[PDB]
Amino acid sequence: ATIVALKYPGGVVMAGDRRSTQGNMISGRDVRKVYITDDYTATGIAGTAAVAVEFARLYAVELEHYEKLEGVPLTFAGKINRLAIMVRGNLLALPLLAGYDIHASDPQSAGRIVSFDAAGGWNIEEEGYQAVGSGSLFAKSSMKKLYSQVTDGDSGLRVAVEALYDAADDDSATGGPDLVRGIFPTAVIIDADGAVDVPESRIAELARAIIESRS
Amino acid sequence: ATIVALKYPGGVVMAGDRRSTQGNMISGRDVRKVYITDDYTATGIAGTAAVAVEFARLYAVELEHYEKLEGVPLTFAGKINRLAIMVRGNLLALPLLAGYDIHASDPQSAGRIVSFDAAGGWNIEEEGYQAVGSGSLFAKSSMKKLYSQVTDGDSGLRVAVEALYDAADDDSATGGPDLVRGIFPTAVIIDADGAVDVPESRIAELARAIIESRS
Amino acid sequence: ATIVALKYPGGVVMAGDRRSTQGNMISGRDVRKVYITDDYTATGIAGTAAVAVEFARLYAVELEHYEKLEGVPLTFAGKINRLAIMVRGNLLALPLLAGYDIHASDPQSAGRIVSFDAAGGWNIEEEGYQAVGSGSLFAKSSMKKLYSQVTDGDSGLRVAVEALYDAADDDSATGGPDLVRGIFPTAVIIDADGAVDVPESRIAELARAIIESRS
Amino acid sequence: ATIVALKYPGGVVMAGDRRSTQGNMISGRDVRKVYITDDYTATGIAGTAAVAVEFARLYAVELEHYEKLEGVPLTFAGKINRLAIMVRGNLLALPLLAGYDIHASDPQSAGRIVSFDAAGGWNIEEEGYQAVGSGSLFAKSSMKKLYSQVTDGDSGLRVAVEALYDAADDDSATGGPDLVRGIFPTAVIIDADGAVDVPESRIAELARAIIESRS
Amino acid sequence: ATIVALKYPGGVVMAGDRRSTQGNMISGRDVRKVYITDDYTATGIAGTAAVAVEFARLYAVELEHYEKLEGVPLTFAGKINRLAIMVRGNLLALPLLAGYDIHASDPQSAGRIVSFDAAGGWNIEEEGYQAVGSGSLFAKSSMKKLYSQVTDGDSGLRVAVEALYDAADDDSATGGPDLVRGIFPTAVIIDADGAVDVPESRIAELARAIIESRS
Amino acid sequence: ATIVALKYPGGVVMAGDRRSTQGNMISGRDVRKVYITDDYTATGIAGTAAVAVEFARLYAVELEHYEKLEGVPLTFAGKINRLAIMVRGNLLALPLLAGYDIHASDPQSAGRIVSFDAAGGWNIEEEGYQAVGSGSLFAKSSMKKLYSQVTDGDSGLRVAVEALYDAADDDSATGGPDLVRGIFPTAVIIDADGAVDVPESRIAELARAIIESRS
Amino acid sequence: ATIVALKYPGGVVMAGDRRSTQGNMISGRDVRKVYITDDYTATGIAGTAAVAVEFARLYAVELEHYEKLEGVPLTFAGKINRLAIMVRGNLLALPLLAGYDIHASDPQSAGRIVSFDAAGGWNIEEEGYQAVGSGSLFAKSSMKKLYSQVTDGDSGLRVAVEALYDAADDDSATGGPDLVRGIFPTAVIIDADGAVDVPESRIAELARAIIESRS
Amino acid sequence: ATIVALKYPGGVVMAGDRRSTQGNMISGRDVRKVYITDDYTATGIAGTAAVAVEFARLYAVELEHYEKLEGVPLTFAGKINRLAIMVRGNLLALPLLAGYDIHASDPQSAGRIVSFDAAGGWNIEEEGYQAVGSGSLFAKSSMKKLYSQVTDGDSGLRVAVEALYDAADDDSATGGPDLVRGIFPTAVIIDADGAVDVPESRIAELARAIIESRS
Amino acid sequence: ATIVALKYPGGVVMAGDRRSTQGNMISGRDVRKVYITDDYTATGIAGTAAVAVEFARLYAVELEHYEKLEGVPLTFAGKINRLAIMVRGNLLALPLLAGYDIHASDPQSAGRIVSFDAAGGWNIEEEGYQAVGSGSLFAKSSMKKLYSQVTDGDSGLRVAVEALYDAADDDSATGGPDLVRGIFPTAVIIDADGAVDVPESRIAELARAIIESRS
Repeated sequence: ATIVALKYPGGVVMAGDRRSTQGNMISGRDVRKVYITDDYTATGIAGTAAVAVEFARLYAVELEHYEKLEGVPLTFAGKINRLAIMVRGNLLALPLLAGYDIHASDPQSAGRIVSFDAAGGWNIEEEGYQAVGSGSLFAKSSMKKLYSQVTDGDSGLRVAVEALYDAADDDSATGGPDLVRGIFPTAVIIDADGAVDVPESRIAELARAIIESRS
Repeated sequence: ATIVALKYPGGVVMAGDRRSTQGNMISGRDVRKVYITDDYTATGIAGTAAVAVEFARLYAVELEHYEKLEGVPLTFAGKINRLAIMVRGNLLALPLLAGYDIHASDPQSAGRIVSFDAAGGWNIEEEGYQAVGSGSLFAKSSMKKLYSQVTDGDSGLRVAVEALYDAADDDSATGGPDLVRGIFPTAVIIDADGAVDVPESRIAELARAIIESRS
Repeated sequence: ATIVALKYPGGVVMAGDRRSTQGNMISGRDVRKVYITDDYTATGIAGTAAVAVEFARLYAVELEHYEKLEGVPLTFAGKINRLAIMVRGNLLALPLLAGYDIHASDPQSAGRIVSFDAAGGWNIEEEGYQAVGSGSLFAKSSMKKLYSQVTDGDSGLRVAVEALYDAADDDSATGGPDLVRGIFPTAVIIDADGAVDVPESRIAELARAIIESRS
Repeated sequence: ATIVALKYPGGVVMAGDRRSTQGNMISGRDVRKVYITDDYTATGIAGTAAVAVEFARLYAVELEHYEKLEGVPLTFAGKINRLAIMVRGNLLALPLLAGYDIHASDPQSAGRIVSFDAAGGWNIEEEGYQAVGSGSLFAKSSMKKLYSQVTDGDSGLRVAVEALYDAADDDSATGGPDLVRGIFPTAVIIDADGAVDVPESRIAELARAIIESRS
Repeated sequence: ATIVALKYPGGVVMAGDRRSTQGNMISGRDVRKVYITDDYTATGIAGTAAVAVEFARLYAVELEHYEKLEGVPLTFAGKINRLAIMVRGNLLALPLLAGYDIHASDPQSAGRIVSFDAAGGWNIEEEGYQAVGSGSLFAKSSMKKLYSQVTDGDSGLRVAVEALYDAADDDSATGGPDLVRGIFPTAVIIDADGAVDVPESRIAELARAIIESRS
Repeated sequence: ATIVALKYPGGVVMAGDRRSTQGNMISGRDVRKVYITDDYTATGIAGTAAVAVEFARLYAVELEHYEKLEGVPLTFAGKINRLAIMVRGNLLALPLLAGYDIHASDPQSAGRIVSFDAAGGWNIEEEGYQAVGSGSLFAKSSMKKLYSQVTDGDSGLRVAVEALYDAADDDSATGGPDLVRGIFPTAVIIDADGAVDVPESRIAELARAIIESRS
Repeated sequence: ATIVALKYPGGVVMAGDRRSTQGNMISGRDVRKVYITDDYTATGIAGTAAVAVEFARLYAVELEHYEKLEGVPLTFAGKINRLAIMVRGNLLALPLLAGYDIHASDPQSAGRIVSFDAAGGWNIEEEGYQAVGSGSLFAKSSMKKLYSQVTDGDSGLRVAVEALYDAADDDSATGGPDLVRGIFPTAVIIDADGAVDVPESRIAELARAIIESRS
Repeated sequence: ATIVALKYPGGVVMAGDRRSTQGNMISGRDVRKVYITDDYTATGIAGTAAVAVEFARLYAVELEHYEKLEGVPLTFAGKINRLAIMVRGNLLALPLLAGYDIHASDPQSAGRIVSFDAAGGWNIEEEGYQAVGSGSLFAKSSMKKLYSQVTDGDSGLRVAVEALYDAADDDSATGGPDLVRGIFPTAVIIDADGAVDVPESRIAELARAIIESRS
Repeated sequence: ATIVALKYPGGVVMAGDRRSTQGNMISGRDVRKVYITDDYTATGIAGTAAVAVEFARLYAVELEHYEKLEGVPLTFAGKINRLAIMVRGNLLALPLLAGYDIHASDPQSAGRIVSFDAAGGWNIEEEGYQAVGSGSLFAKSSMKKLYSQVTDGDSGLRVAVEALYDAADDDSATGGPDLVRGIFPTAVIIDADGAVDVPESRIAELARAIIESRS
């Protein structure tokens, strides 16, 4: 499994693969690993569907509990602090966080990426892209060369899909586009208007274009 | 990796995949695992290309040494005896042997399949098909249902390619047809006229037909 | 032991074998491993009769306690949540859940199958069939080829019995139809009218027909 | 696997099952475990076909080497001595030996059964029957009650087949009569005229009669 | 030690041996291992006299406590549930339970046998006989052949004594009839009129008849 | 197993039991553990029949080789020296040696008993009796009280049989007189005229008399 | 150390040795190991004086506490139950209990002997004698032959002293009569009139007579 | 350390870094890891200078010994066979081989790359580029995107230097261009005219251009 | 076991006990542990009779071999050198050596005692007495007080017997005078006329006198 997040002017994009395996045997085919936990925040865990969905549900419940109790949503700094408490208490796969900062001075530079290390410490990415999972190295090396082509949301989505394809090309634990069954990776786009899921047809067309170009 | 061999009236077919990995990382893309070691005998080892090619070279050298020394090729019973000595001396992956018995009373029932267990003991298959490797179980379960359709060499080749596809569908260590790079599994057909390699275009067309049917 | 569940238009079917062993010695001959725990829900545990019956009794008591306390039966989403709490608390063999969703928009697509992994996480099957136990791989590989013939309840029952037969054919820990003692596998069918046990004579006739066809 | 040998007036009978497994998975279906190594001697090893056939071949070669060198066949006492040397050198499964003593004073009491323990020591049976393998206990307990019915070769063969059936009934590693595939146990009868293999039709009829009686 | 229980029309019988040893040395000669814990229920533990008598005393105290508190004896289903709680709490040798169901629809089919596995799970026997202990296998194999002769209480008692004799014949940890000291196995018969101990003279005569027949 | 040897005026007697077991299961019923290896010497090994018979054969071959080479039998001191070399080379059960010294000054005090310890050192008994095996302690304690009644060969034989009975009474690994099958212990008597085997009828009558007296 | 207790008509006797050692070095010379804990009950522990005296003191305090609280002495069945609770709580050497049952129907058969195994379970002796300690086997084997001579208290005392002498003769950890220092074993006799200590002169005379007879 | 080799039309290029470390401490600054061992063959070992230089010297001595003995240089197939013998004998770091095949039918497709796995098996690269060492993954991922720009020797050299820079950017064990000390990576170019070392000024200019472009 | 040697004017005396045990059980009663290996030399090993007698035989054979080869007996210095070679080669119990030096300048000071440590090094005693074995400490402490009374051979013998008695009084592994069986310790006296064994009656009288004095 591999989850990739990269920043573009005016927002941030997130995507993940759809494969879960027990060693050398394929366990699932349409595993969803990216979820929307808030109006301006999405999370992703590289692992089984159950762990990721439980983590997303717990984070959403915590955020909504604070929101209902105090009547105001938490600041982005406070959102990261609560997430790290949950990660430390659990310990395991580590989560990836991407969101939008609506209180930032510059709207064009408001997208954020947060990563947690093995020890549970959180770091804020400054290179504009981050990948986690087994194929994280290949995806990051691909984004290193492909990040110069990102200028808007569509370019960022294309680059993320290409990074996922490159990661799946070199890792057997990551699944590539399934053009026989029709199962493509899921993506989430967060901007000033909020976090929205990308429709499967645009994902499908981008994957088909990348596959045709690679031939 | 998975190597499948099945018997058809008047001969026998053998095929193998083209993937080698170090755990979760793909190492090779066009690995050849089936070789022709005699005029009426082919062998296959599920593993790296180097081990398989060295084993095939050693077996061919031994057979040719006996042939040149005594002026007559060994009997099929004597060929199996020498192979088991080589397997026992080495110990590891285990080989698969398929050949044609030209001294058999019935030419239509002359194809043979030989398998070696972990302890090194050899067994002669009587069910008409055999598969070895990590995806051997899935391939054998597929041939269990698909063996009723085998009536000639082409039907056997189609069934073998379908078995390889089914094995690759459930195992991440076995590679399926590569329709982007153009790398398809290798096959060997042995009949009364001798062992011959199958051209890559017929392999390609059968793989394409199977993929289209599966969609 | 092997428990197989597959979906058909308008419902879902579940079946299991009748063998329990201590290693290489047969312990029981008429072990029941599928139980009805609710009007629209059945469960199955691959193991001894005592563990399965205790699990079914506990689940039924929990469901009935909530039903009597709140006056309304739990939703299907809430039923899975309570079951996962019980599985996590115990840890062991893992359960298989099949039920009918009466609140679904499409009645023809209301059957559900739920599986729990080793870590205790629950997953909802989307491929239409699922098998658990020691012979799960063979049963799943058989259903992979036989699922195209399922169009109603009787077809699904035939396919499930054939899958159980194929699983018992390759595994020594799973028992096949006993035509001398008269012990055949047990099956449960859940539809819009509720969960009902299948009579032993229809099971017997289907097993006899399959055995005759295999000869 | 289980090999049973019992004495009848004027000879001795030997039989074995046709199942080989790797733990809980069935490996073979028509494994032969009883072989004729001399004109008045047969042997049987509970295990894989390769080990048993190699042991029989080695024993036959040794016996024939002595026979050709000295011009006279070895005495029965000398045959056991050479066999124990081979067993000790190897060490593992242990062999079972049955033969006819043509130099005995009483022709009716000439059948012999020899067993080797774990330490490699040989013992001559005096209770008239002996069983080795995983299901040896059940077979011996069955022969304990069924030995009173043995009065000739046919009665002994029936009792041996019934003992094999009883052993397979309680052990999952021993295979019973296959009335679908048509694979029945192999038997060898040794008398004053020499050791002969029993035809498969008489085996089949006895198995069918026993199965019908058990119903 | 070995405890055997078998069902006959209108009741059930239970018997056990009278030997306790510390490895290869005999410790006791007249150990009693079967006790009456209720008007329609008896239990037996294969082990030392102290453990069995303490278990029987505890079970009787629990049953009588419930009987005095609620004024009505427990149902047979409730009696098994309380016994399993005691077995689980202790963990060891495992108990054997035999009793009469006075609320059953058919009086002739009211005898019950309950067995507990190593994990502590309880199972209800359906084959009509059950044996526990070190010589359980031999006793069960003997009852397999001798169960066709059971038609009343006396026939069942004879078959149970013969099973105990056969178990003691092959196991050194089980004691046979002592015709020098005069110590014979103890038996308990439960019918519609209640559980009663069998007098030692009928046990003695049956043992003497069996010994004479075996000579 | 237990082997007992005691001295009487003018000779020495030796006897052993007829039981061999693998732990708690009886392996043999008529095991012979005492053999005659010379005209004035017998040996006995507590263990399986194969080890004892091989040891006796080797000792006899060594003695006969020296006798044929030098033309004169070895002295009793030289016989013990060669036996200790064989015991040390092997290392295991330890042997017991009893013989007659024809060169002794006093014919009435010529019987000898030799015992080997765990370290392999040999000792000459001076208390007049010695027992080896698992039940050696009970047999020796019985002979301690019963040695005052030995005045000739028949008295010594009776005392030896009684010692064997007492040893079997307290040890489960030693077999007592079998009055159903008719298997009684074997005995050897060595005097000035040589070593002779005792007929089974005198053994049988002495065992029957002892059993009757014990009742 | 060895403690021996045997029953005679109308009572019971108990005796023990006077040696305590730390391995191969003698620690004490006049250790007392038998104590009177009640009017009709005595106990003995094979070990150091401190442990035995503390155990006797605790048992006496418990018995007297119940006697003073309820005004009536405990029944013999209740006395054993309290003792087993003390033994189980401690866990070690195991105690030996001998007493008189004044409520028994037959006064001549009122003596009782109770033994505790390693697991802490109590057993009531029925063979009339029991010995515990390191030399228990020799003492029991001696009493086996010497029990036929017991007809009154004096005969039982003589037999007990002889058993102690025989146990000390074969065990280095048990001390025999000291005719230089004047230290002889201690004995306790319990009858209908109560438990009384035997004077040292009668012990001394019996030991001297036994020693003279043995010479 | 990282060694990269890639093929261009009419030849092949090889390059390596100049860093050797003991864990986290830098050991060397100008380590040479690529050597010319023949007129048409160069080798490279990722490790210390001593091991690489000894390996190159041994390979050159072996090749020259065969050349002088037989008067003709070895074929490319024979050169690989001798190298694998040396690798197997040593076992450790694994070598990388690049050379020119002058007997190939197509001069433009004559460059060869050979890699040895951990087990010592040799493989011939078909993807046109190969990298070994600690930073091999990053270098290979960089060449994956940069291989489309290779059309001649200079383009291949630029791509190799860029791959080395990318590998050093992500790995702390690989050294990048030293613009203060003046130490740049070493490169070897093999073509139809033979293997030649690249001058340090062209390496320096390419490194400077890449660094300027990256800024 | 304990062996004591002490010097008196004009010679030296040596004595040892007659007990051999396996832990807490007595093995022998008349074990001899002191032997005469030369005309002026005796040795003693604390252990089993077999080891001591074999050591004495080997030493005597070596001494006699040198004596016959060279025609002159070895010097006392050369005798110790050969003994140490034998001790070192064996490695275990350690020997004690006592002898007479006939070439000494002072005949009254010619007795010698040699001791070997655990490492095998030999030392010559200068305190006039030495004891080895388990009870060596007690014997040495007794001789420390009793050495002032030694003035001739008889006084030394009395002191040695008293030391043995004191050693046996405190150690359970050493046997004291047996006044019932008549087994007393063995002693050897070496003087100018040679080494001679002490008759058993003088040993007996000295032991009786010591025992009477101790009372």
